[PDB]
Amino acid sequence: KGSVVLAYSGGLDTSCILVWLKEQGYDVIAYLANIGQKEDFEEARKKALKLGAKKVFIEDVSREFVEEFIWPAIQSSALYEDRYLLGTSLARPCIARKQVEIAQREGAKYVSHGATGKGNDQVRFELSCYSLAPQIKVIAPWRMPEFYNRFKRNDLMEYAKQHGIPIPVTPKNPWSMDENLMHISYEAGILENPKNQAPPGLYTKTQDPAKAPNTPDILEIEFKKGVPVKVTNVKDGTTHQTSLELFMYLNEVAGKHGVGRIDIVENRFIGMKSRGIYETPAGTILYHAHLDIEAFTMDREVRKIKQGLGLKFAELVYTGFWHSPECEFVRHCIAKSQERVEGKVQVSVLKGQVYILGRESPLSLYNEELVSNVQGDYEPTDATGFININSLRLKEYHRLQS
Amino acid sequence: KGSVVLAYSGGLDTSCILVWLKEQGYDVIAYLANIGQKEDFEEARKKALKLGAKKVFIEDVSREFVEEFIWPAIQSSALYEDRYLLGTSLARPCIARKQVEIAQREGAKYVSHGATGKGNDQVRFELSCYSLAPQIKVIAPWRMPEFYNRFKRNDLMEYAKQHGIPIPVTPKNPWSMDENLMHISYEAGILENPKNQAPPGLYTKTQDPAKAPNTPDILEIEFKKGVPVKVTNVKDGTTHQTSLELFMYLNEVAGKHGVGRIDIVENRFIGMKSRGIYETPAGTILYHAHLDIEAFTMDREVRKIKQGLGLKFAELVYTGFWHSPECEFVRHCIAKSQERVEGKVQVSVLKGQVYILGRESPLSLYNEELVSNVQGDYEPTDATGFININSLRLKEYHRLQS
Amino acid sequence: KGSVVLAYSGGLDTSCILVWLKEQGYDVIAYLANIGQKEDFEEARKKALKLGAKKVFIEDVSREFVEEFIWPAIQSSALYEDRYLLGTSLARPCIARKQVEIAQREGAKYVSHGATGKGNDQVRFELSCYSLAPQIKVIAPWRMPEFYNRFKRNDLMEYAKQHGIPIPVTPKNPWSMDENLMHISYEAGILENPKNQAPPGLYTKTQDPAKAPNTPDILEIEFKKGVPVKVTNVKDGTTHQTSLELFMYLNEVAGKHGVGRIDIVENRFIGMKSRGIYETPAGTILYHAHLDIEAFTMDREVRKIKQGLGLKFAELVYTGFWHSPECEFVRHCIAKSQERVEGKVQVSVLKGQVYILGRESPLSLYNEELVSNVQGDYEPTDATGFININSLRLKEYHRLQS
Amino acid sequence: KGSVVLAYSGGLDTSCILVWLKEQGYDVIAYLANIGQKEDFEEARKKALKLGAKKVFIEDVSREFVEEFIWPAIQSSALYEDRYLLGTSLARPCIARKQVEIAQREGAKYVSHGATGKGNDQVRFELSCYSLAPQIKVIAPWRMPEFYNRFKRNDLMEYAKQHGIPIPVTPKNPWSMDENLMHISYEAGILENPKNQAPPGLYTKTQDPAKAPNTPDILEIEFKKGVPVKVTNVKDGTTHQTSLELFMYLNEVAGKHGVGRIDIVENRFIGMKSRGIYETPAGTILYHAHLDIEAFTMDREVRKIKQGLGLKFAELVYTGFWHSPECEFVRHCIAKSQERVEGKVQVSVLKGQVYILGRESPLSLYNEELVSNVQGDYEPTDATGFININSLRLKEYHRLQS
Ligand SMILES: NC(=O)NCCC[C@H](N)C(=O)O
Ligand SMILES: NC(=O)NCCC[C@H](N)C(=O)O
Ligand SMILES: NC(=O)NCCC[C@H](N)C(=O)O
Ligand SMILES: NC(=O)NCCC[C@H](N)C(=O)O
Ligand SMILES: N[C@@H](CC(=O)O)C(=O)O
Ligand SMILES: N[C@@H](CC(=O)O)C(=O)O
Ligand SMILES: N[C@@H](CC(=O)O)C(=O)O
Ligand SMILES: N[C@@H](CC(=O)O)C(=O)O
Ligand code: NA
Ligand code: NA
Ligand code: NA
Ligand code: NA
Repeated sequence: KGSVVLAYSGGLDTSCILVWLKEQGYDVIAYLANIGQKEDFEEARKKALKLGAKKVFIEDVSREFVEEFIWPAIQSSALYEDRYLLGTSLARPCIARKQVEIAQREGAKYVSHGATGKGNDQVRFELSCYSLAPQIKVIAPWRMPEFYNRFKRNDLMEYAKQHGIPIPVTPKNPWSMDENLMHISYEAGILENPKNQAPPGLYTKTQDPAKAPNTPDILEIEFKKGVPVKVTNVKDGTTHQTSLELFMYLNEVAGKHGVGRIDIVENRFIGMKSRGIYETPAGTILYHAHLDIEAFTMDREVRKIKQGLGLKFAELVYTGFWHSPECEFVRHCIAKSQERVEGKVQVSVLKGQVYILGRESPLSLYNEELVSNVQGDYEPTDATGFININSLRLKEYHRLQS
Repeated sequence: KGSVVLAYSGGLDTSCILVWLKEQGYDVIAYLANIGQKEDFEEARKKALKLGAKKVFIEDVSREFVEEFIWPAIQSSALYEDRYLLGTSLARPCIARKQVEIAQREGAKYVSHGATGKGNDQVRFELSCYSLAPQIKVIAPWRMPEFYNRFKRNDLMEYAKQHGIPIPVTPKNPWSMDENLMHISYEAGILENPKNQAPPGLYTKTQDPAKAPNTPDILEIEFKKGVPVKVTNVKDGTTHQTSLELFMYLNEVAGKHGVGRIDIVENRFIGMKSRGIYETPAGTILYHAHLDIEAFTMDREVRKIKQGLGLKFAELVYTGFWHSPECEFVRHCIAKSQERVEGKVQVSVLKGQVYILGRESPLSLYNEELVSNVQGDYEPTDATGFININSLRLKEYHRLQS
Repeated sequence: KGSVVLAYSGGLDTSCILVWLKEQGYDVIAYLANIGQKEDFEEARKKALKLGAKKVFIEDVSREFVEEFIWPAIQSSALYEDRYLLGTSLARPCIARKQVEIAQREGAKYVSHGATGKGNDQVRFELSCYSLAPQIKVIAPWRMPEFYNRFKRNDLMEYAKQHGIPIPVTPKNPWSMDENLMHISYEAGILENPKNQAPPGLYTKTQDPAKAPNTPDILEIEFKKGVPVKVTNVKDGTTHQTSLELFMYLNEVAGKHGVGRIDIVENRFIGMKSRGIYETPAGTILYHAHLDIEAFTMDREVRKIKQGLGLKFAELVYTGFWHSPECEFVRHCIAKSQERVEGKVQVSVLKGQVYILGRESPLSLYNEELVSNVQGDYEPTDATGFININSLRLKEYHRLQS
Repeated sequence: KGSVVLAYSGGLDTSCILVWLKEQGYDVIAYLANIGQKEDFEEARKKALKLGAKKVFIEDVSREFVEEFIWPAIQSSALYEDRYLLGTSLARPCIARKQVEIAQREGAKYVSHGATGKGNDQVRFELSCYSLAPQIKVIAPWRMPEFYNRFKRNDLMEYAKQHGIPIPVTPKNPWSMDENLMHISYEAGILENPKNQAPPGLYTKTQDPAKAPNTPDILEIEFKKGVPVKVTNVKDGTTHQTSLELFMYLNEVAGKHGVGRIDIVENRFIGMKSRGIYETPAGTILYHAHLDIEAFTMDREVRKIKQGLGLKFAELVYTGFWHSPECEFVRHCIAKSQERVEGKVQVSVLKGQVYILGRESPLSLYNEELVSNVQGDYEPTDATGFININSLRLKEYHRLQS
């Protein structure tokens, strides 16, 4: 009994959980985070009311998702375990934070979610909830015996049918999906056998690289403070100079050319290896563009220190520690390194690949004249000394193990 | 005076240097490292004799280049500054080591090279020479005033003409190339303006992704101890189970599909930023395949420690410290992590991109049953404790800065 | 019901737990790890039998504790959070491993321990048990509601009195102690207020530095492969050339001079900060001696890579991950670095401090002649080049943010 | 010819260099950095004028040395190679910066110093000079053939005698000293044999721990933002609440009790190992006090990230890169971590050792109640889940290499 804010999506799990928490005594507040997925939110709201929700909040959270979450992730220049661009992992603290906000506003003692007992997301939601509101209580049905021993997915379907929970007819895929503005992830079902290949009908956000356009899209991406501020199509003249709008245009450009597809096995914070395929179109373009622009504008030695911090950032976000003193310090250090990260990157998007074509920047650390056929401000005799003393170690070390 | 072993390639710089060291008193031993480039070595030998070389050594160094250099680089899973696969950087210690070997055999007091005063390669050659033979002497003409002030590239052409040094007619490109078995690099001339895009005729080793085959090549790559031992084409049945032969077939497959192209600005050991484009076809396939197979067969926590070592490996190789106690220790630690890195990766090569399709391994750390819709060996109640104590910090830290 | 191997010490907690597990249905095997503490093990055995133990194992585990645990810890050159020498943290995997060994021999389905619910040791025992024997079951009464809600320390005393559990008369100190061969730790009770100073009667293993001898003890410590193999007193001639015997002599020497005292606040694996004072006499001498000898015999760059691994080692041991693939890999890498770590360190032990006096080694990387008033094998002109190119960055970076 | 600012100390080397640069055509500006050493600066000024200096600048640089250099070094909590507190290494950028400032004011084209060709200090002076003023020119006589081949220390003495350069009568020690406010270092001569022990008359700044007071000094040190702001003697009531004054009082307290003595072999930026003994009295107290106060007030995970940065700081300072973008970024990150580092540490100074006695802070992350015999805000059942899922890896990893 009391009021619970449930992170609700409209699917079987969270439809059932709504009804279940209601059967258990709770007044349920259905909370629909609109984060760039393809939902008919109004109908999901109607469905939630029919199901017995006391209240429905649809929060459009896309712009702040781009600007407060995706932007620092690009600044980081880092990939979880050298492959994962963190699409879902970034979204959870964005979702959880608004959920806590709705709960404290409503005077609700409990929050709730439909994440499974073997996942990362359970951790991410709940670490942010406790971090931001130490006194909130969580109900995670998939970790409740009374719940998880009863619905041992076809047991859940039956539960739906018995309580008149509607099942869309659209029909089910033998995997689960997570979709937001940044990516789409597909993970259970048939994909659990890491020997088995994605069927072609799996890929919903990117074109098949064999069907993709024959002409590339050539874009110019402008950065300031490590994040994109402008996208212009060099050919057709299209321009976007606001965050969400440029990001979606990059999704639409990259998806059109089949860009952003990975197939990976990853290691889950609880310690299970999991097999996932991902579609991160815009994220893939920006990952590469940003690397090129920070490398052009950053000191060599700042960069290696900064990249260690990013690596740390990637692991903290993946495991669910966005709202922590350590990720806050790390985000601050990463932000600081990006002060001069600005300029323009020319890129080409074609057949499932992004290509860097050129770059320029008024804050460039590049010196065309110095690296030159012409001399210039350099003494070749210096280098001789530099080599010769770097070798002293090296010649010691040989003579003395000889 | 005395005998000098010159790392000779047959191009303008090292043709001129041969003649110059000869004019200076030295007996010149011309040393042609055959490392998978496209030279007519026999003619380069003839050219070296005509030029006044006392002696010519052509060393076919390809197999040991793959097995002793490229193999540990793949084990490392690392990229210099997140982009560079180290093609040229790996080759130098292979070349320098054989040069020192030829010099000590011949009783030659000096070795020599045609690397410029602003490069990485000068460092790599000479650090390995001193490391392996502390008493050898180096002649690096590009760092000698008597030499570099006189040939302030058209001054070098004149020198050639005046000493009857032949100039191929093939004509010059407004950039310099470095080619070996692993890659091709292009760097000076027009490419020095990082705003300027590679002209299409630049790309000699990879197909244009717009001209590349419409059907992919699907390959199965087998690893053992972190390095490829087998490549089989799933369609046409082609099989290679020896190191050099599988590597070249992967070059030929990846080059055919336009795979392995980068355009980057990098930071040079002497501290100048430089602009380079690279073609690393096989290297690009193996980079991705190996990542997938180590991730499937490696403990999560071994992996992050191991990846720090790889990062260290990448920097040590780039800067020229292959032959050092620190790179030796690092290579040893990296090798040790790879003991269980084995299995089979299914990959697709199409339109300038490599795709992972699936993987399997008898040393897999994957548990299909555990990660599953079915229960299994897991207690969902555990995770609740795991979350709740990970939050204790986190809730402390909020209350106490409140 | 069934048989349980209880890590038993003879104190109130584990005396009560013995009786409690017996009341609960279990046959209790009392397991006394002799690890260099000051117990009357035979009487603790008698006490355990009187209490209803089916069986008593006293295992003298000291020599293997020194040689398999303390030795790799010294090789590591690392301190948990720059202060803690890990005395108790090292002991647990030594104790747990023998416990699992006794349990599997006996055909016992369960193991048990008296560690509290807020500690590190619960984690260390149980992570090693599961790691070494995935199928064993743990009973940790302090985490059982039926147990911990009933004995909310005076409730435990009453339980003792009501079951005729003997209480020594020796009387209690308002803190808890953990003692082994390596150290003694004191932690709860009055010490929980980190503002409060240790009372003088707290310190049982080290002399008060104000009462300590006026003449120092000067010792020569010999290392091989990073671990001490010989201790000789320079004055009185005492010599120990076996592991356990030299270690105890160093405890006895350091304790005599008041060496090895710390007072720290540390952060506990579950995330609570805790206040602890420690006495690690021999450990403190060896920490300093070994640092001096590895620094004399190790390459500069091997050292920083190695020290990162040690840091990792310290955290893995503190948190309870000795028996893990990551600590195993790290111990292996650390061992490998120590191959040349050998020689002789002259040290002085006086008034709560250790002093390094000198050192020597046939595997020294020191060059007296080179570092010299005399020239020698060096070119001062080299250094000029080395400085000048290290500055190129540095001068770039100024001009280009000017 | 032209004007040169020489970092002058008044000793044989820099007295001779003054006269030599004058003989070579230059107008010499003698620059005496007063950095807390024991010079009679007025007489050194008189000596410099007699010697032919056009000008003499005595700069009292002590307060800014403490506040801008030593303070960030304490914030760092780090030791070069786990032993060296960086006394001399910190001073050089302080000295070099004022030298560049004097040179640019005077319109002097050149700066100069008497550091040897095999040292660290040559690097530190000159990297800061170039970093701060890319166009200045350096004269480093010890790297000039015309100079260093002529004064092959008794050749320098003769040079003095022949030019009427006064030699103090005080007589020479068979080692060189470097002294400032932070420490004293002794290094060449007899100490070059790392087997040889410091003679007792070597130690000028610290009492012999055998002669040191029988009663300790108990001090309370207050920190704010990671740096000491107050020192009060608990017994005698002495109080210092300004930076330089508290630092000197801590030198005077620690020196009185024999605190701050080390004997080490270190590895020099050019790659030679060197043997040095150091006396860092106040630095030693503050190193330990600050560690205790940051550990009490810092998040566990902020701390390990922060300590990596400090480690980086220590190496950047030792090698001479204070004035670099990477040390600037690192100092900024380190400063940021210290925002909450504040409170009071009770310490005891006795017989060559410092002891932590207690600590307190209004920004404490310590929770007496939580870590407690009393329950409190904790669920012991949580920890069971935390252990059990930390073991899942661990049990996997065993079954799958079984
Ligand atoms: N389909 C999903 O449920 N995706 C969520 C998990 C995706 C990815 N493994 C992650 O942990 O962020
Ligand atoms: N074209 C070339 O001369 N390539 C050699 C340099 C390539 C790359 N920047 C490297 O340093 O390894
Ligand atoms: N007195 C004790 O119970 N000592 C055990 C804990 C000591 C130290 N904090 C550790 O965790 O290893
Ligand atoms: N006596 C000295 O000349 N000391 C300066 C060097 C001390 C120490 N090895 C350092 O490099 O900072
Ligand atoms: N969202 C999925 C996967 C994950 O959380 O990592 C789950 O709840 O199981
Ligand atoms: N090989 C080229 C580039 C390099 O060495 O990095 C040179 O000698 O300048
Ligand atoms: N041994 C003590 C302290 C610790 O484990 O860290 C306990 O059980 O609580
Ligand atoms: N100051 C001494 C030592 C050093 O610089 O490290 C020298 O000039 O040689
Ligand atoms: Na709340
Ligand atoms: Na030789
Ligand atoms: Na078992
Ligand atoms: Na200037």
